Amino acid sequence: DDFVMIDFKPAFSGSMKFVYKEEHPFEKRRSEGEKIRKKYPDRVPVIVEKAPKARIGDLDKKKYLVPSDLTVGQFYFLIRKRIHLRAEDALFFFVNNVIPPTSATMGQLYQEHHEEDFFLYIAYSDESVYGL
Repeated sequence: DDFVMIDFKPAFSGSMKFVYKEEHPFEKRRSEGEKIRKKYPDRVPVIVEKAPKARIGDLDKKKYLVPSDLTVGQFYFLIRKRIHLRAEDALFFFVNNVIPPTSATMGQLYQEHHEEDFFLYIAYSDESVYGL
């Protein structure tokens, strides 16, 4: 009866390339993701990498186990400190090529955007457009 109301996404959404995915075979990632979801069900596994062409410090660690109820805004706050951003430095996240809502929880993002390996992938940048 009723129509499913589909939300619009830009044409380039889902075009996120990650070095992590190139360096770790899919089935190893997927096996790990399944296991870590069972081991820590109140956390979500997240890969965080610099966006292509970003001009910003690199993280020493890419793999994060994040409480599901942590907001995107709180994750910004933590990441800024890990790379010693200055007060005037910008930081943007992208999930599937789109800046996620600052008020979303990481668990909400995970539900909507996790990949088939059971990981959520977040790119970060000094720029507000992914890969610019």
